[PDB]
Amino acid sequence: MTTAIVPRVSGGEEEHGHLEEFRTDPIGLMQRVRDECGDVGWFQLANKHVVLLSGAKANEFFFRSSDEELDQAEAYPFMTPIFGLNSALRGEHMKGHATTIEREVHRMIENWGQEGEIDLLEFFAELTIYTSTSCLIGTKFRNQLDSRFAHFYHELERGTDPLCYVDPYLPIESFRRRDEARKGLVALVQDIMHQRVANPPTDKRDRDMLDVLVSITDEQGNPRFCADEVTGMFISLMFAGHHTSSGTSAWTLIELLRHPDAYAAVIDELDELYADGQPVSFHALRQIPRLENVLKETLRLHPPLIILMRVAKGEFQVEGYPIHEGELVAASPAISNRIAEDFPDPDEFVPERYQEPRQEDLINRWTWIPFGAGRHRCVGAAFATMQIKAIFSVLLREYEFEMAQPADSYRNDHSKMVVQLARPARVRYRRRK
Ligand code: HEM
Repeated sequence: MTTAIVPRVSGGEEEHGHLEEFRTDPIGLMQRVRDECGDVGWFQLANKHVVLLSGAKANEFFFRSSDEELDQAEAYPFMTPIFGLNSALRGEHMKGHATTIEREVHRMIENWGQEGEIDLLEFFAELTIYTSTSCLIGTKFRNQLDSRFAHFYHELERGTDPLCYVDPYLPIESFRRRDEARKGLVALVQDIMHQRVANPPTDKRDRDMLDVLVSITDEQGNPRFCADEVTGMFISLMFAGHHTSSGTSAWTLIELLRHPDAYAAVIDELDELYADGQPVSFHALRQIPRLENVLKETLRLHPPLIILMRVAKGEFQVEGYPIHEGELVAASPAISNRIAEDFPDPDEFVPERYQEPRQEDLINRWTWIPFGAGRHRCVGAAFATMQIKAIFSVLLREYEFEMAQPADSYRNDHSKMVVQLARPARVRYRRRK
């Protein structure tokens, strides 16, 4: 009667609590937490006690917390088996990156020809393997990669089943495949490193991050870094960028196809913009208003990170409720982005939301959170937005697209903590005049 108890959401009668619901319909679970509990409720993942926050006030507490109060890395048990930016994300690099991104889109569609069909999952996942490695690690390194790298990295992402809260090394097939894939990536990187040590650049202009790394010496004069550590570093350099860009690119195309008036306006704007003959490295770095608002609304409806988790490293209070040391704390862009009082008609695709009168992203900084907020904002948000603009500047000016299945049949796979499209998700293309 003196101290409150955070209410537990219904369900979760199994021995690991709500874990099984969390690996089938996590968004429905979080929606129930909101509906039954309000701004502060909790659900159970194995032995973990997840305090789910929602609404502007609780979200603000989350996003203002320090890295030392609410610990990010400890909330994600798959990070250890997977793993083992003054660099790429300086604005001075964006123009060069846009050029790289255009080039990779060109390479992906080189052999498309006049007409055909693609699987959205494969297409955007592979494309963003190459954009991510080239922009975030270097073009010299990406040039020494092939599809074997793409497919191993994919299996890493598929190694994120929430069963990792029982045990990140549970003897299940997707975890075995994950760990084998990490070994395969170490082997690819090891061969590349062998070739780099054999051929150190004689011109410092030819050195990339890997050349520097393999040159580093320890106190006995021996290589400080082995292939395992290098692989882990490179995985971590691109892990925040790949699945998010892949999913967001796919859903941007899907929402364009579900809304052909928005598709038409975006195309008309792109054709008129690029009629000045300036290249993608120019336009992708300046305003493309209708495409930008389509992207903002795609992010609102389909945020690639549906939950953001932390481990409490102390006792806290939020809206009169305690959070105890060791409990997990979470915010949910999936739920937050659709709060009706902030986003009228929240389930509807309305890119006008972001135009001057409404500006629903800017005036709801604690509930419009596809990129996070406060002290935990996506550091690659500008790179991610530029990349989408460059990708669709190429794709939509050179090809036109059509759904190959009903509009309502595109859906996400939530079986893993990394979100990706569910099958089927296919689209037709035809080359433009
Ligand atoms: C494509 C759309 C993207 C979205 C919606 C997105 C979303 C987010 C979110 C919500 C966070 C906060 C995570 C948390 O505090 O728990 C975050 C953090 C971060 N993001 Fe992104 N992201 C995207 C793409 C990218 C890209 C392309 C990169 C790198 C080039 C990147 C790099 C990072 C980094 C470095 C952090 C902070 C460290 C971390 O939390 O891992 N993101 N992002």
